[PDB]
Amino acid sequence: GPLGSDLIQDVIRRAQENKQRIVLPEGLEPRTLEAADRLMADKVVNIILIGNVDSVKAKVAELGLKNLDEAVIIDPNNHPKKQQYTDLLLQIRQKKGLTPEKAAELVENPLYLGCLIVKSGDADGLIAGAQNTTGDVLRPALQVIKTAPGMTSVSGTFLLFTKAKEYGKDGLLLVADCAVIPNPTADELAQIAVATARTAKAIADIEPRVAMLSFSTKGSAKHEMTDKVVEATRMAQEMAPDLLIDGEMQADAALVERVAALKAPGSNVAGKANVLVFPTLEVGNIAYKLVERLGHAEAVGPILQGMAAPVNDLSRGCSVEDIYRMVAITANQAIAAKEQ
Amino acid sequence: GPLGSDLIQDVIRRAQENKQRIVLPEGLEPRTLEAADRLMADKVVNIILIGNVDSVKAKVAELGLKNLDEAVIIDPNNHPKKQQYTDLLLQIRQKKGLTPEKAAELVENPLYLGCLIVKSGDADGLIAGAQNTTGDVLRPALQVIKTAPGMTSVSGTFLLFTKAKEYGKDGLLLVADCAVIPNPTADELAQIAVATARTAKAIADIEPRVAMLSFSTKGSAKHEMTDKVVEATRMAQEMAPDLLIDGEMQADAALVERVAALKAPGSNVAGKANVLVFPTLEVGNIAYKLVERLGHAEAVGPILQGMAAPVNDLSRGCSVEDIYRMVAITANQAIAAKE
Repeated sequence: GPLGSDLIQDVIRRAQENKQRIVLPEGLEPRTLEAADRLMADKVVNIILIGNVDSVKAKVAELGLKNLDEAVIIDPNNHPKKQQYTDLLLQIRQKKGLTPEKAAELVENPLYLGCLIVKSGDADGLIAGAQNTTGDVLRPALQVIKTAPGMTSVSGTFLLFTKAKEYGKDGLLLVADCAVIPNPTADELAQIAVATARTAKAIADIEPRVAMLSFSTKGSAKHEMTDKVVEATRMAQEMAPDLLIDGEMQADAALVERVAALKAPGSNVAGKANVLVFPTLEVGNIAYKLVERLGHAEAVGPILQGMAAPVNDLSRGCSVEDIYRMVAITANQAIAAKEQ
Repeated sequence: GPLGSDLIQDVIRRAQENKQRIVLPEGLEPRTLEAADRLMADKVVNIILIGNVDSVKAKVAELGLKNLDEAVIIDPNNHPKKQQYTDLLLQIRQKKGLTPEKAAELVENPLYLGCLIVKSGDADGLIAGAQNTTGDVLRPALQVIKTAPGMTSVSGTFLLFTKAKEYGKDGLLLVADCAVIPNPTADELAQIAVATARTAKAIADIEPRVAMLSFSTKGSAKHEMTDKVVEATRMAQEMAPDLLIDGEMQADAALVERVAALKAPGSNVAGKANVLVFPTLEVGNIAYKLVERLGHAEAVGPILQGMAAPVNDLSRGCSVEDIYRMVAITANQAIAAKE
C-alpha cells in the first residue's frame, strides 16, 4: 500500500478480497488450529485441515474453537481423490523409482498429501512447520510441487519493518537469503536477488532497488568472496534486465546517499536500497536477527521464494499470530501468481 | 552520542587515574592538535607529538591552543635516541631483509618512529590515521610492535551502543571482527573471541559472555561453515579457559533467554551474550553497519586489538571528538597491556 509500515494489514485485506484455499497438513497441531480459527472468523482464507475427521473435530472441541465447523477436513487414509493422487505421485517419481506399494504409503503422509492437493489445483497454497522440521516440510514440497522455472533452489526472505523510516519504504526492506542456502554459488545468489526483487514488487508493493552486499564497495576490498558477489550482480542483471540491481556494495553504501555518492557514483541502487541480498546464510541469518533484536525492527518471515506454487515453512517456536500472518502471505503469493 | 556517553566518561576517568604516554605521529594535523589540547587540559594522557619542534610550536600558536606548552615534541630528523631506535628497527627486521641504509630512512618516518618509541617503552600507545592511510599506520605497527602473547593476528571491534537496553550491558555489546580479516581460520576466529573478551573487560568493564555466531545452534544446521565456528569455540576455550565462551549459536540464541533455553540448554553464554564473534568479515562488516543504520545504534570504532601495545587508526574524515575518544580508549588498552 501507500505506506510500507501498513503492509501486514494490506496483505490481510488483499487475502480477504480474493479468498484462496490454504492446506494445513498439521491438522491436529494446537497453534495451527488456533490460527485457522481466527483466519476463518476473519474470512481471510478457506482452510483445508488434514487429519482423521473425528480426531480433528474432537481436537477443535477440546480447544474450544467455534469458527471451524465449516472448515474442510480431509482424512489422508480415506478421501475421494486418494487413487488419483497416488497415480500422480507414481508418475512424478517414476524415473527415480517408486513402487505402487510405497506410493500408497506416501500418499497417506499429510505433508505429501498436502503438496499433491496443491499440485492438483485442489488448493492454492500450503503452510506447515509448527510441528515438523524444515527438512520434512521441504522434502515433499520439492519432490511434488518442485521449484519454479529457472530456479534451482528456494530461499527465504524477511520483511524487515525498521524504525529508520528514512531507509527503504517507510523503514521497510526485504532481505534474503535468511533461511535456506548456507553458501550460495554466484548463480544461486543471482537467483536470490531476482526472486527477492519479484517478491518485493508482487507482495510488498515495493519498487525494488536491490543491493548485493559485501565488505567491499565497487572494488574497494577485492577478494575471492567479493568476486562472488560481483559475478552474482552481473548474472542477476542478465537474468532480469528490467530490475534495478547493483553491487558489490557495503551496507552503508546501500543505505546512505553521502557514502553512495563517493563509493558508487551514479548507482541506481546505492544510497536508496530497499532490497538487501546477503552473500551467505551466516550473513543473512545473523544480520536480520540482530536488526530485529538490537534495532527493535519487526521481522515477518521467513517467506519462501522459488517454489512453483506457494509453500511456507513456520518455525517450530512460532506464535499463533506468526501462523495467521504467514497464511495471509501465502494467499497473497497465490493471488499475485494468478494476476500475473 | 547520548548512548555512548556514560561509558565513554568512565573510559576517560580510568585514563585520568592512570596516565599513559600516547604518541601522535601526526603532530601538525589540526584536528589532532585540537584533540591533544583538550586531552592535556583534562589530564587524560601525556601527549608526545612528532614533528619539527619549531614547526609544531608555530602551528600551536597559529591555532591559538593554550594547553600544549608542556607537550613533548620529538623531531624525527634530530633527537638523541635516533641511532638507538634505528638499531632497534634493524634488530627486528634485518632477518626480513631490512638493510642498515633502509632502517636509517624508515626511522625518519613519523609512523615508524612512533612505533619504535612505543616498542622501546618510551611510550605506552599510539594513534594516527587522520592524515594517513590505514595501511601505512598498520604496517609499522605490525612490523615493530607486533602481536600480544598467544596472538598471531589482529582484528577490529566496535562498541555497539544499541537502543535495546534489555541486551548486553544496558544495550552495549562488543562485536568483532568488523574490519580486518576477510575469512578467519578457526584459529584466527578463536583469537578474535579471546581478544574481544579482553577488550570488553579493559574498555567497557564488561564480564564477558562470548557468543560464537553461526546460522546453526549446537548442531541444528551442520555444515563445513558451522564446523569452523565449532572448532573456533573449542580453540578459544583452550586459549583462555577462564573466559565464558560458547558456540556455535544463532544471534537469537545469543540474546534471547527463551530461545537459548530451547536451542542451547545449559549454555554459560546463550541468552546472556555481551560479546558477538562473527564467522567472516562479510558478516561483521554488514551486520554492525545495519544495526547502526537501521537500528539507530551508535558504533564506536574500529578499535584494533591483539597488539603487544595499542595502536589505533582513525578515519581520515574523523572529528575532534573521535580523536579524543580513541586516545582515551588507547590509554585503557595500554593499562590492560601493562597488567
